[PDB]
Amino acid sequence: SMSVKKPKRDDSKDLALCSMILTEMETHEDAWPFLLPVNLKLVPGYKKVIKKPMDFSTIREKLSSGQYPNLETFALDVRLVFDNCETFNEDDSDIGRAGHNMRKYFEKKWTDTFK
Repeated sequence: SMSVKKPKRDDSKDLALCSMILTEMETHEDAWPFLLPVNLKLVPGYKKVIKKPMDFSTIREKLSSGQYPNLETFALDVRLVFDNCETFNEDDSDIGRAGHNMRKYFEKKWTDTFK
């Protein structure tokens, strides 16, 4: 509350560390469905159904331009990529499997880097 603060967690490396995680997601072999924004002209249903499209390239641009106020808003966008994927893709599809794999991969890196 006012004039009553928990001890200050060192957040000075978060930016660099989120960039590293994101590089690791970018270079994973199952990243291909997620690297670029879904083409809303060419994929029927996507525009209407997915209210907040997100992709790795869009996260990278936001990250690089100081549009994440903190590491939680970064994790929310990453998770959004996978939540969108689950919304639109059957579990038993290449893309559906890709999303589950990437989510797992991300969640481990996140925990190992920050928790």
